[PDB]
Amino acid sequence: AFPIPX
Repeated sequence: AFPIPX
């Protein structure tokens, strides 16, 4: 989930 590359 942006800004999380997961």
